[PDB]
Amino acid sequence: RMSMVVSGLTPEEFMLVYKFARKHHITLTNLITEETTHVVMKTDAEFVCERTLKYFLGIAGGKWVVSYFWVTQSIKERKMLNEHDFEVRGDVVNGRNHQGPKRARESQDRKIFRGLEICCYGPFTNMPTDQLEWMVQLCGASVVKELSSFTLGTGVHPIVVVQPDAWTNGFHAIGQMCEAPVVTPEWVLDSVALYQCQELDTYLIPQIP
Ligand code: NI
Repeated sequence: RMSMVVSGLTPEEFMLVYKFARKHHITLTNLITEETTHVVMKTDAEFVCERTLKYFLGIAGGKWVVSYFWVTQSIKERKMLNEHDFEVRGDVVNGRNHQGPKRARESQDRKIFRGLEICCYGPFTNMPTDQLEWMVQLCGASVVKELSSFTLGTGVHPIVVVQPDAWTNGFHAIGQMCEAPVVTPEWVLDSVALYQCQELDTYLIPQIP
């Protein structure tokens, strides 16, 4: 009916959130799933959090993404306060005032990656490939697993995502094996924090033609 996960807390802080749940009758899980309604981030006084995977998947899902002060307040006042009044404004990498989760929460009709074909190519450390894929799918994109498996005809646009630093002979040769733009994960990541497709320009990768 209403389910939660948390990111960046401490055993103590978690203890607190459990209390919250216990009282207000909220479900609590370790893993974030389609069902998870809420994601609670540790933040600074101005509601800036670290960029965590739960952060990202949270936004992708359009779920509620609130600062930890949501909790301590609803405790400090024996009442569940307004999700709205505690949301997350930004994060350490993308700026402290970019108000992402709000959009996504209110942009579920027009998802940024509506009508895309995305292939997360090669090894992904930092993040399980399939979690990334899940992420973009949540944003309307369609996942492809094989470079050779991109659809044809226009209207649809294909994109390749690689984590360059994760390899050990040529990941610049990609433009050869297919006719797609190549970018680093950061494209996606920012596209998701901000909830707005980004200038691949900044993310493109040199293809050995
Ligand atoms: Ni076009």
